[PDB]
Amino acid sequence: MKVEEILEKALELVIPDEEEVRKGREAEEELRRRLDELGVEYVFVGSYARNTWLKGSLEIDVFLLFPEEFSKEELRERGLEIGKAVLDSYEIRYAEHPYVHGVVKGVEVDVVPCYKLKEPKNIKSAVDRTPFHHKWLEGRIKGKENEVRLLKGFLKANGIYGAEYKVRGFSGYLCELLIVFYGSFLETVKNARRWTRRTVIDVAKGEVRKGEEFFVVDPVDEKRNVAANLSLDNLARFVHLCREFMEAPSLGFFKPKHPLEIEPERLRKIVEERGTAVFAVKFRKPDIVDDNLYPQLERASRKIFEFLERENFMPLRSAFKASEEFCYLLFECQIKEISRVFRRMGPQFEDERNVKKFLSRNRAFRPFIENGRWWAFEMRKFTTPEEGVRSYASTHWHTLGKNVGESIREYFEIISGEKLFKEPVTAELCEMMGVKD
RNA sequence: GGCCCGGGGCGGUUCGAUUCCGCCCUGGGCCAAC
Repeated sequence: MKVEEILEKALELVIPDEEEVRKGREAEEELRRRLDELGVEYVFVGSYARNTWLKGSLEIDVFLLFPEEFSKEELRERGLEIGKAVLDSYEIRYAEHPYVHGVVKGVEVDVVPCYKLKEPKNIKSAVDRTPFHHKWLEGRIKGKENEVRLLKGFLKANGIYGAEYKVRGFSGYLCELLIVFYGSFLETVKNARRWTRRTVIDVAKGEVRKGEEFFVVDPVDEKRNVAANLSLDNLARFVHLCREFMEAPSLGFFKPKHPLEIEPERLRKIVEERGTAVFAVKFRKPDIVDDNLYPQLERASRKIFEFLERENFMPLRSAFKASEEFCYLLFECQIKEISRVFRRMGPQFEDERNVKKFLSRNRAFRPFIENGRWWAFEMRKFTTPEEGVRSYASTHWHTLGKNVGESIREYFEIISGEKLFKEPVTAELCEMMGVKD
């Protein structure tokens, strides 16, 4: 029941079984013939090429090497022609530039056009850097592929594995550079417990130093940070997770946690006990990709959250959730209702000019002096958090992200009470309020 | 699309705004996309 014991059992959840490996070998085999029959210059990259793909995530990456001189237009057109001819079923995908996705003998395949270059300089898109990334990795990761899978499964089970915006976690590539550096999953974990928000891991120089931010320098390009999109809080959760695993190893660290759904009745009671204002802003999800949507959701929550704090509603935390249908921005505040009156600081008494202007304003209550300066009693246009956001969101829609903002400008409502407990947000709310059990 | 740094114009709020809330032009850096 010590680390060694647990990892043996974990490998079973991360390493693909013969029937999954075989399924892939057969797709690769068949895909190679289709490509060779056309005399196409390609290279298999990704975790499939390096047998480091996590169980249940089999997907073959085929990058087509195109002459340096070609125009981006050719790469896409000839690439679209090739993927079309070699796949059982195809579908155009769009990244920095479009490529093709499809299936071959039952397995997911990406046919990506890229430039064939020597020396990282002259990379025109991220996809061009990939070949170099693969080259640097194949000779060094060999032999440690299951250590990579253990790390992938760990991060996945704990909701931090992708590097895309919906996760802001540790990309696959980052995982492999980590194993090449520490040597194994256990060593990465042990040392990770010592990581700070200032850590810098330079793989090429086999060094660790103090920087201005968490920075894992790319072996193929010193100016690039592989963990660039690893959020500060996700970094923190990881570090904390390593301390815990080492303090009490468990196979649970590799098993996805159950949704743990709660009955809305119990949620209602908890919000009651808390005495806070819990509400959400609902609008229609713009028809855009997660990579453009989630950052907008993050911006939206933040701007409204900031409106809540300078307006004295004492917000505790915010959250958000997207469905096929709608989007929700969640909030919990300490103040359900504030007075209409509030004090406004005015000029110091010896300032005859401004004092005169400050008193020239007609107010309902008459200003006073306190500690050498004038203060005025003012009245608010709103006295509840919900009342405030309905105002803010109605006039500041344009600052809530291009798309999300435009969607809220055309429609939005603030839900609270029993009506909120009935939305597909009970999970986000429990995580927001720490609801344990 | 989001984040960072910088320019040129405005609106609102305020006794007082480069300084708070925002809107248009605009230069460069970076991130996700395998």
